[PDB]
Amino acid sequence: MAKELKFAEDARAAMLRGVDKLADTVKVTLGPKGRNVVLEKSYGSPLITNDGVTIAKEIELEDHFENMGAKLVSEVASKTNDIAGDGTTTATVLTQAIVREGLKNVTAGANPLGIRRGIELATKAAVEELHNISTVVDSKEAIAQVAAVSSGSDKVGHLIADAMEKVGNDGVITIEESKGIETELDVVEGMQFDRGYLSQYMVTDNDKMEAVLENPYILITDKKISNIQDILPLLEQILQQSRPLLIIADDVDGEALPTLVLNKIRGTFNVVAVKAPGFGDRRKAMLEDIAILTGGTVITDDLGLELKDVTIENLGNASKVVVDKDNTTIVEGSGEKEAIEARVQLIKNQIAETTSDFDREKLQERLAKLAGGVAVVKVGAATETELKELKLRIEDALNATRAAVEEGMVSGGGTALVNVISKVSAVEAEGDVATGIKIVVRALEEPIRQIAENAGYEGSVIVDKLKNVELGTGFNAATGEWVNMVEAGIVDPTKVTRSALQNAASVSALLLTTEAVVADKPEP
Amino acid sequence: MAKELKFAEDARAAMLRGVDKLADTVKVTLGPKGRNVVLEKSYGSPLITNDGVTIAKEIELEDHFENMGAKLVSEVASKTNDIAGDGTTTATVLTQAIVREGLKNVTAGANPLGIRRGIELATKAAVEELHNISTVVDSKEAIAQVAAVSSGSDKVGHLIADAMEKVGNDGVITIEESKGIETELDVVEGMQFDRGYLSQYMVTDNDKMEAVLENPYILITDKKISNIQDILPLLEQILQQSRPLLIIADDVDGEALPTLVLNKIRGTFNVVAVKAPGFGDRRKAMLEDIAILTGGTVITDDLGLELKDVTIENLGNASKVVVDKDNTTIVEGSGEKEAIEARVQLIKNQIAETTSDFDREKLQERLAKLAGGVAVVKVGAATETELKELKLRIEDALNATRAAVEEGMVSGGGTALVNVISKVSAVEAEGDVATGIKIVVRALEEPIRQIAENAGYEGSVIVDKLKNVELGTGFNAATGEWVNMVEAGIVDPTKVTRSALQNAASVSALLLTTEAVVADKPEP
Amino acid sequence: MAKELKFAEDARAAMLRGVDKLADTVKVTLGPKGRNVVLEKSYGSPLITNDGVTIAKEIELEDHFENMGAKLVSEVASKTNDIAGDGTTTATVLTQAIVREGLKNVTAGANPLGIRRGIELATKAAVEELHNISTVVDSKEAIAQVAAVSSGSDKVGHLIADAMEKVGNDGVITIEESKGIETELDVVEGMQFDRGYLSQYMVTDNDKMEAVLENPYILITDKKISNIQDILPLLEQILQQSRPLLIIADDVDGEALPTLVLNKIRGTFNVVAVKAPGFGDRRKAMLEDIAILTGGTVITDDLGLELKDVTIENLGNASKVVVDKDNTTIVEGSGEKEAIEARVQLIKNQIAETTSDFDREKLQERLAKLAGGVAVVKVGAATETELKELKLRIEDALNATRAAVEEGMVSGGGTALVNVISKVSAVEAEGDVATGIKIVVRALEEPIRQIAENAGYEGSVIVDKLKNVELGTGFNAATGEWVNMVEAGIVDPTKVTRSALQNAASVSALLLTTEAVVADKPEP
Repeated sequence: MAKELKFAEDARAAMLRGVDKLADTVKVTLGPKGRNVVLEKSYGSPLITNDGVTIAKEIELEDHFENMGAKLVSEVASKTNDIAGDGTTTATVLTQAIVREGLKNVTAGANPLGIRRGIELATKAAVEELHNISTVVDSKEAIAQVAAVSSGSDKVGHLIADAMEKVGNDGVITIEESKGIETELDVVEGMQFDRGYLSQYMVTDNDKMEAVLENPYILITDKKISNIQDILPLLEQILQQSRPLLIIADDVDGEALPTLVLNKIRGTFNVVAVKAPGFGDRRKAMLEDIAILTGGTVITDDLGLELKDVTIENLGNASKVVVDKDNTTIVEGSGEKEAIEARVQLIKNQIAETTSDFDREKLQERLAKLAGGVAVVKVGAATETELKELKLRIEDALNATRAAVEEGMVSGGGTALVNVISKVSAVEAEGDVATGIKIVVRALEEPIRQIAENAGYEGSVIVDKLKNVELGTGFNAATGEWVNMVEAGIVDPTKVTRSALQNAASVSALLLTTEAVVADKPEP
Repeated sequence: MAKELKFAEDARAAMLRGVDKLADTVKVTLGPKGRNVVLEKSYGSPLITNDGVTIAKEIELEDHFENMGAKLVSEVASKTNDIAGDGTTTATVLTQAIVREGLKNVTAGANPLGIRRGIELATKAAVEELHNISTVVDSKEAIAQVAAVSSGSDKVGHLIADAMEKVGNDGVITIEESKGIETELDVVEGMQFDRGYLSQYMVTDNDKMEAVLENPYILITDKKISNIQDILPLLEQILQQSRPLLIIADDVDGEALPTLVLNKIRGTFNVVAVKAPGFGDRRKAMLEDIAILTGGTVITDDLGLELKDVTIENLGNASKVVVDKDNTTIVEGSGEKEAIEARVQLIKNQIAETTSDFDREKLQERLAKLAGGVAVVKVGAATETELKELKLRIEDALNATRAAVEEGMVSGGGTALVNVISKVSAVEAEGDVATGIKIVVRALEEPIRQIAENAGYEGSVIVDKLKNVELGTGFNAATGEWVNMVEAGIVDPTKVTRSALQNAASVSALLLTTEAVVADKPEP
Repeated sequence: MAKELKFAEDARAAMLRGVDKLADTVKVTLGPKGRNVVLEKSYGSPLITNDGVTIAKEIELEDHFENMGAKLVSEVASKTNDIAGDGTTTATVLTQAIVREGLKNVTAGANPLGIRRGIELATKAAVEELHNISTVVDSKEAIAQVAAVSSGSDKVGHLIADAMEKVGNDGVITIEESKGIETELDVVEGMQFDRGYLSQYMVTDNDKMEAVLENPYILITDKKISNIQDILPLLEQILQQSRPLLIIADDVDGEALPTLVLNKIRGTFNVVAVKAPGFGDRRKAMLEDIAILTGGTVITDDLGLELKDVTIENLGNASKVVVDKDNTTIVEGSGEKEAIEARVQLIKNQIAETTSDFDREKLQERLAKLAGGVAVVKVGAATETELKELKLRIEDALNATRAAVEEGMVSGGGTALVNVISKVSAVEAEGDVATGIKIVVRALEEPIRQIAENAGYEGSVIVDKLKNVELGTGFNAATGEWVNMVEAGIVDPTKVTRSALQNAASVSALLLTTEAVVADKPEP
């Protein structure tokens, strides 16, 4: 339908207007003293919240160009919302500030390519500085503290610590609801691999996006399943058993996939199909590993097994299977422990025998996945509301604990961002590159200033005083007192801040170079 | 519907307005330092890109006459985007410049026929000059180097070189996805002929427009298939076998073609029908060759074989068949090697015996097609994303390698266009012919000037300096330094530039002679 | 008050619109077959005429910029209407054509300075060619014929021939109304010098703009008259005599000039004051000559004569004095013939004695002015209407006769303009210079084409046929037959055509270079 193509600064003007609307909607919730925002709902009472990501999701502007800007910034915040729950907001604020000042500078000349180069250089220097100054979190006690201190009550700290030690740093940790009143930690034989669901229609938990199967049947095969006829007898058998089915194949497509999607939507079959991890000869390796762990059999042409000949016996079994968008987790496989041990010993022998560091690394990955097991956290509480609250509290606590483990810990409340201003200013450049460096230097103060303003304190005073105080001491927005953030517990993960900064810088660079916007003309 | 008959200059004014809108949308992406353009999408996040052809495709204007201009220029770029990926943009810029200046000259007299004649003469002289100055690319090392450029990592250069040597200049080279991690080159018995699919509904790969069949059955016949009843038993047999079917006939039309199209759309049959290459007694020659290569049998009235009597045995077989819009490629035919060798020897004897250079050429074409085989590139990589990226990188690398092989290699960045200005100015003409010559001379500077402006440098300064530097040295837009483009690798294939220039000149000549525009009146 | 500054082409658009309006109003009267235009008058019946200069004078446009164009072209025609009565129209037509085509060319580039250079070169070449081809009119019989042709009655030819044979080509010829019925030619002692009236308020003949005095008193002095008190006794004496007074002084200014102007307006004094011809010691030379011719005395400080001491006796006397805007003519001075002869002999001796060619030339001018006398044409007729018609007929006849005498005679009806097209096209130029040459070549056909169109004949056919006929044969618009214009009497003065062409070219060059127009904003 007819476009409304537009060039020069007016397109950028509308871009900026949309971004400003979204930023003014979101940023007021930033910081511990964030103010509340009210969202309209089609049915029921309206929701009042200060959660940034939800508000950003709910925004949709009538103006097509402003809607374009809102969608852009929302998709930017999406790339960071995964870790923690605050990195989806600072990115928006930084993006708004950078875009505004860059547009103003470009209006007066200032070749945009130089601005983009300067922004990238400043961002790289800032990332390097952030990785430089950081409280490395690797001690068990420090990890337990960090887990508990953020939101993890107190017991969650020790629980996460013990599970993290037992399964390792990359070990799989799962959270479950215990029927009792006590939360317990269990380590069992399990399998998690980077293969998400083939479609969102078979998602069991819409809120968590994850597909949850309890005591499901597991189909293990290296063949490609494009025909639903190849599995109809097994489908009928499983329907007779009325149990969930997990499908692990090379690829499920064609007519079989829509048929299974329709059956799942209608509730006829609780079936989930995912792609087989690995490729080539490697794929059969952990296919056999999964077969051993679950007690099932890999359906491959090498063994002379056909899809139509698959019975219930050949199917793998497990207590629980969790499938997210990108990974599939298996809990308590029904395979024999001795067979799993033999497979582990075989992989260890291969590792001791292999000479290729790549092949050794892959075999080590398989060995760690097989032997590390899965940590199971059976959360127990007196009431279902208590159980749900504890589950939610444990989830983000675990996420933040992992984020701290990989990268580290730095000063919270945006103090780290100001702490790296000097290094960025130390970067040498000329012309538009220097202009972009100054742009980033000015914009880096936005989070702390905005937090101070939200608490009623003058932002400029806070910024100036922070620039002249000792490193490690910032501004406590909750109390208005200058204390040690590390001692006061106002700490944020390094990964969150660096990811937000990288995303904001990249997207601002992309937007500043925009010259023509093609949009759909509103229908009269 | 109602028409909006409009004549004289205002019709050309609207023509120019539409062309100017499209050119202003497209040209900002020209050059290595091109700026990004944002396109709206009905669903999902808006797409940001600097790819010219996609942006040109997405443009649609509400004004009917401006829509005429946009569609015209888009169809112009259509003839050029096939080779490489940049010739779809320079043509638009040149067309815009020529149209604008020609309209301005025509407004003040300047009989348009003289302008068209002058434009054609200047374009012919420029094409001759471009064919004059060029780095001929025929050495194996040079071909491997050129292939190693583009993106073509480093291994693609050697792989393309070896396949090209093995199959020859016109030999068929195919790209496949190896299940392993390594990319391998294979030469097999194959068949490609200039016969595309009969309809786009049976296209398996919409993105590549190509029809892909894996281990398909091949129907070989010289008869015309207008009735679906003639093939129903064979269709049922193939449906029982659940394999793809390839149909090679004189013509498939009538009721059989829509029936097959509907079956393919519904997924009932993975059938593809194409016309038989060759005509008269010649057609049966490559028909028998295809039957020998695939192991099938030609269904012809000479042999007493009827369409309803065709069985699975008489059908040709191959590992893979690729059908594009204009050509059909067969990979790994199942026919006996000895029979193919006997056919090759027979064709060689015919060549040594034939006295007609036309018949000898046709027999030589058959012999080379049969004996050269098909180069198969089985691309292997660790990840599917890596495999897809490598496949895409190899595709355009092969296309550019062939384009350089046929024509040659010249300076990139539009330097070659300026390098031929002197020869065009040397063309002698008078009156409107000379006016058109000056028009083309002025317009030829548009690509380099636009590229310089996109990088922030003054276009006029760059043009003037380039006109006075030694041949072979141009302007590096990436760095702003005057270096040797051949040494610096800023090189563009001769075919791309000459095709863009020819298309732009022809279409501008057609447009400048327009006097009346008939367009549908918008419905109130 | 407020301006309405406007730049670029729109100012030139307004200028072109105004010029086009004026040209469309004027050019319709061009040619012998010209049509009649009707003008409005405040009182009485509206006047219908085909006289170009009157119509151009009456034009006044409400739009300010179009008014500027009309005033410009009118001031151009002003410089040309002085000679003959047709050169005030061809200039306008040529100006319109040149301006239109030049504006159209400039709109599409074509640096205006090159256009102006080309126009000037073409005009210079055309003027040279016109001076090349011409029928030189110097024979007495040819002069008499040229006087006879046009209107010239028949006797006026012989009368003018005898007159300018007696007084010379540059001799002063005067026209008077004889009380009898016969027109008579008389040669008397007179004096004409290039000194017009100091103000238009003392003009006696408004229609002829000339100041006419019958038997006036002549004041001859070299002093400057700024005080009216210096001449009050003489003014009273002349008022007692009730005769006109002529004042010849170095300069009359201050309070005396407005006082004399007021007296003349009120009719109290029929006084005219003009500046003294000559400068330095030279001025007193013709001052003494005038005193001798008129019988008066020069009032100078050398002779000890004061302005207040001037009496009636010291004043010069003549039968008639005619004062135009630029020259003052004295008829039948009352000075002694013997004294004039002695002065003439003295000047002849000085000429024979002087060695400076400049001084000899000045003395020769004085001698010719003193000795050649003044030709007096006493026109007689039966009725006053006949006398006035004959006077008017003799006036323009004499003017055209002089114009032919100085320059020559060429083909009329615009034929001469086309006859020089080949030479103009032969001028070598490049770029915008050549473009301006083509502009002038195209525009030179406008007069003949317009004349043909006014008579109903197709202009293009006439132009094409005229370009291919022998020189000296043109198109007779009156009859539509191709005859010899010289034989048919369709002849125009060379001076008229060349002056019109020069004025049109100069003004077109000035207008084409216009870039900003400052005009008075209309009052709301």
